[PDB]
Amino acid sequence: AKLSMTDRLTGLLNRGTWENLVDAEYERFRRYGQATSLVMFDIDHFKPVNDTYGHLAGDEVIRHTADVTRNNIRQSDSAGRYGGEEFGIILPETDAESARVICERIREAIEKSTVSTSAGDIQYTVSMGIAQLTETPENYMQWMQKADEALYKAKESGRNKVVVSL
Ligand SMILES: Nc1nc2c(ncn2[C@@H]2O[C@@H]3COP(=O)(O)O[C@H]4[C@@H](O)[C@H](n5cnc6c(=O)[nH]c(N)nc65)O[C@@H]4COP(=O)(O)O[C@H]3[C@H]2O)c(=O)[nH]1
Ligand SMILES: Nc1nc2c(ncn2[C@@H]2O[C@@H]3COP(=O)(O)O[C@H]4[C@@H](O)[C@H](n5cnc6c(=O)[nH]c(N)nc65)O[C@@H]4COP(=O)(O)O[C@H]3[C@H]2O)c(=O)[nH]1
Repeated sequence: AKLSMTDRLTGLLNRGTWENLVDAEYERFRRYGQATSLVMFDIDHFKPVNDTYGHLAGDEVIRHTADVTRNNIRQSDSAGRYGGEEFGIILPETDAESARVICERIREAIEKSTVSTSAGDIQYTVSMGIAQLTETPENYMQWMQKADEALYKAKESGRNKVVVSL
């Protein structure tokens, strides 16, 4: 019964469990210094999508996003549903430049997608933020903060894009 750890709608890890994994990777880094990156991404114009096509359509968009993610990342990477339309991925042994590759592959897969819903045929995009862990963040939440900041820049910078935290 691994139901305590997963999000019902997407099947991905839930926020609580995913964060525990982020914290575990953070401490592993503090000890060993391996390249490791974090991704935080959101579905673009979600509210508008939800308002326009209905919440059921929105759920399908969320489920498809999770499916694209699940089928596009390594079993050693860890994806989680952080919030309503927000997702996160832990990418161990992966530096910033390498993270951009998997992120772009996901971005493109989503961009080329068509969510066949009962309300209509939808096309959407995602904004993504990447933050490779450095010695600066003093706890895992400050690491998450850097990725979230990169995500905001991606959204404000045009959306349907990947931004790496500098
Ligand atoms: N373009 C690209 N896509 C990536 C990359 N890493 C992961 N993916 C995608 O995400 C899935 C990851 O599978 P996995 O759990 O690592 O499990 C993988 C993997 O562990 C193993 N495998 C396949 N090719 C390689 C490889 O070139 N090197 C290693 N070490 N293992 C491989 O077999 C499974 C095959 O999975 P897939 O059907 O290919 O499905 C793959 C793959 O299409 C990547 O570096 N580049
Ligand atoms: N954590 C994580 N990192 C990722 C992922 N996708 C890409 N990267 C990083 O970014 C580089 C992407 O290389 P690529 O152009 O996809 O070119 C890749 C890829 O196309 C192929 N390859 C490796 N593994 C797989 C695989 O599992 N499935 C498939 N289909 N191809 C693979 O060989 C090349 C191996 O590249 P790398 O030396 O591993 O270096 C990789 C990898 O370390 C991912 O899903 N998760």
